[PDB]
Amino acid sequence: ASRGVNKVILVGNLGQDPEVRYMPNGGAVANITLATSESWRDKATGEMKEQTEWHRVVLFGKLAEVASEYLRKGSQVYIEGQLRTRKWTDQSGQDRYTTEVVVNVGGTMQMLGGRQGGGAPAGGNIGGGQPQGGWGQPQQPQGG
Amino acid sequence: ASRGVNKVILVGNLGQDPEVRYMPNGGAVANITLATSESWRDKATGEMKEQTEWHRVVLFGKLAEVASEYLRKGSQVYIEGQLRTRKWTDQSGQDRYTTEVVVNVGGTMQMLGGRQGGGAPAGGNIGGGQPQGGWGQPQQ
Amino acid sequence: ASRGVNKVILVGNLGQDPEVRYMPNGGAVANITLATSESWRDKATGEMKEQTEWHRVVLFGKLAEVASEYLRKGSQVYIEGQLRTRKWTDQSGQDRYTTEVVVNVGGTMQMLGGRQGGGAPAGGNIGGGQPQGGWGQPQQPQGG
Amino acid sequence: ASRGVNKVILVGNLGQDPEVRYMPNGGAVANITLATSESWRDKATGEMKEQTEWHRVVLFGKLAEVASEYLRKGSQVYIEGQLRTRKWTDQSGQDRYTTEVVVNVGGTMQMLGGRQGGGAPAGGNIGGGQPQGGWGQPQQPQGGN
Repeated sequence: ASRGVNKVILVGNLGQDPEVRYMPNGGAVANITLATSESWRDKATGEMKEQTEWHRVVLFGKLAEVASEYLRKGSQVYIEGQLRTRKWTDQSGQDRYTTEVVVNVGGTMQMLGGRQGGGAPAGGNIGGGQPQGGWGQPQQPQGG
Repeated sequence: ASRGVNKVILVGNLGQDPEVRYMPNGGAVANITLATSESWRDKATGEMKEQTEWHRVVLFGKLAEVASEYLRKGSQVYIEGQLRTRKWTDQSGQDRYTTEVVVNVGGTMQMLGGRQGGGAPAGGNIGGGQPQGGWGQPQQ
Repeated sequence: ASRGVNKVILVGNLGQDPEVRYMPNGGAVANITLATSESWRDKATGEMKEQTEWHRVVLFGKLAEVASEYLRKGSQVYIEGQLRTRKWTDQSGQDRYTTEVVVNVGGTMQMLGGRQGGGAPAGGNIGGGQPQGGWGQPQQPQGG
Repeated sequence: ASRGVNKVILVGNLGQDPEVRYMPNGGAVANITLATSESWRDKATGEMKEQTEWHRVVLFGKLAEVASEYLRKGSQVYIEGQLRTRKWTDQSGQDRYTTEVVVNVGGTMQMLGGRQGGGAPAGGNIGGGQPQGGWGQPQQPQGGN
């Protein structure tokens, strides 16, 4: 199996506001930044040192939409995506940018306090109802 | 709630030999490279496409020493680490590198590897095998 | 190779207050009940539906200590542990108990902030989960 | 929030063949057993110890079919599912089973392998030269013929 597993689990706070960008052709796309912290008391004559990691997280589809309307700086989110390193030339110099992508297998949930609203957090993809209560149709799958 | 969780879980193959490097203090470090990939079929863009991500993964201490002597090009491995973005200066201007760090509460496990085996059966391999006929070859 | 990977990740809230106990033989122990749920629209009838899962989590040492002095009913927590199925005779009938154990490698983290004592959400308890009861249960502790 | 996260990640060997079974209403279903282990370098009277866990995994849909056709006892797999405790009763007194359910967001991947797999140690290679079509899209120091 050359495929393998590429998973990133994050729980952190948006160190800044969500940058949403709609694309009437491919869909919307939000870019947020999450910080994770580590505290250890030590080193010289100092009281507990801190070190925070900032993570570039890119949301697609409905997740980027949900984000945009309900997420703001300071929000606490749980994120499940995969790593993506992309190349680009800043002018003549080749550069690489690593980010955490939230595709269809991944997800995001608003933490902090209080849940969402009507059937959320979610994201149209897999599911449905397919009520089976007509004059027949007892054969084929109930769908869903 | 201000510390969050930073966890990377990876299963993939090394694309090189465990480049181990000791740093003036004792403990050693192994900079390994792992690959994971996704294969998309479709046709709108062609026939069958495939993206393969290359992860920069760093090991420290025992796990580094383990990796060097056991892990090789092709070795499949499981990893639990955290994401670290570090700054270095080649031609100045500053370059940022995101690596998968496997430190203390992180871990790496060898698949189909590890060697040495797992101790032994507290009821077999005493000197030959099991009763009835002979030392039952079928052990798997 | 042989060991394998046994990992569980959970995010949810306590359905009750923590159940601790100290015993000079390994420190402390704590029992927690977490609920995870799934919003269920269900329009075939018009009204919403639910389905919450209850997970038995056991914390040890520091985390057990921390849990008692900080964790309270309704508290939202993040748990990383492993599965352990233990056997026991309840007085003739042999039973099995699968729970979520947080050992050294595992972890626990509170998803709120600097709140006095513990933290009990003045939200409530939505219906739609726990398709069973729980009065006069077996178990085989008795001690401390 | 109410929802929460119910995720289980497993890497182990099948303890037996994938006991698969179809059914009218529900599509394909398949029950499998998975083992994982952990041993401490301690010692009591000589050696160390061993404590393997057996997990009850449930697969649905195409996954259960794949398990049946290609999964074998001893096969090493990676699993991602959610924990589900189901109540039941075959005699009385009610029984509660906790299992690993693999579905939608879940996934299952066959592990195993071999080793490096040298390019051309001793097998032969034929299929176009090397200069034409090397490295990335742009040129940059590379033979082009």
